[PDB]
Amino acid sequence: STGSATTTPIDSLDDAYITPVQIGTPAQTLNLDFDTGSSDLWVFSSETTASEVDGQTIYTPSKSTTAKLLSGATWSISYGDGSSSSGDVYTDTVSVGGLTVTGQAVESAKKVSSSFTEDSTIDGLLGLAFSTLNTVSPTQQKTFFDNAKASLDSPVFTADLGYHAPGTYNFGFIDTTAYTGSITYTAVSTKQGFWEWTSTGYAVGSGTFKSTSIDGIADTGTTLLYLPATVVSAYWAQVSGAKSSSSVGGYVFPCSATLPSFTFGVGSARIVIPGDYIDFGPISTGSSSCFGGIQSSAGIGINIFGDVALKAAFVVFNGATTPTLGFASK
Repeated sequence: STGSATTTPIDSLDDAYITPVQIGTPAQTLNLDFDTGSSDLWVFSSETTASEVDGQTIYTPSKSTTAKLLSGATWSISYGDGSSSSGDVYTDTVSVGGLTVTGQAVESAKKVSSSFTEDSTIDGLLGLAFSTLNTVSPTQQKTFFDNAKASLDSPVFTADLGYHAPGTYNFGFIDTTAYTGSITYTAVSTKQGFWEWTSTGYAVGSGTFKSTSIDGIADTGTTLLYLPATVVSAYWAQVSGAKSSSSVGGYVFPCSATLPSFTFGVGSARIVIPGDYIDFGPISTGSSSCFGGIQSSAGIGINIFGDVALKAAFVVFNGATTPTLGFASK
């Protein structure tokens, strides 16, 4: 089997992407944030505290003939941005882009933090990291991808995120028309539960490539590119007027400046992030100070190849017995 679903930016900055997912019988369609940096499929629901729901579409398990309480099971998650959610669990039929999993754990939110309430466009998350990070207790649950794997034509999914435009998540096949050149594959460590890999270096604009190992995660659920402070400083030093602002919480630059591209290494291959992808617009409405799309990872504890980086590539998440990551230009 295979599946193919379009993913769409939630706003004009590409802050996140939503993908429609069918849950239950008859189908209830929710728009979920596909997140290769976590491993829980959770949704706003009829059980979510009413005051914490503001415009989201909710899953109502009582209206699904295929929903079953996963008795005794609870979940609770916190994300890198300080947001969180928790609740109980149902199993139900879940389909993404034509690909159906029966018995998928659907984690129903009883509580969500303010960031989720305030984002009316995101009805929940669909985790695509390794199932070892799943938070369901007492019995850890498998991700949608892990459940689908044995039925898929090939044990892979791909992320083809758009710049200020829709893109695609495919399951079970590699669309050879969706990228240019070849796909370069690189080793993954699953020791932390992430799609963790090592970039071979970077270049700023037309500058010489610096060969240096950068360990990080491929995370579709993070907006920006977070790299070591040395790398990030070298980038912003090439932007007139750029500075790190502790009041704003990162590097800002005058909206009159031209942004250089940023290249990262995948083995001997190179992915070029165009300068425009690094512009996240005014820090506040009407400001001439713009927020940068490359920021320091210092104090996160991990480097994160988020959407800024991934949307510059066609990315293969290979869940074979020995997992790997593939990157192609497009």
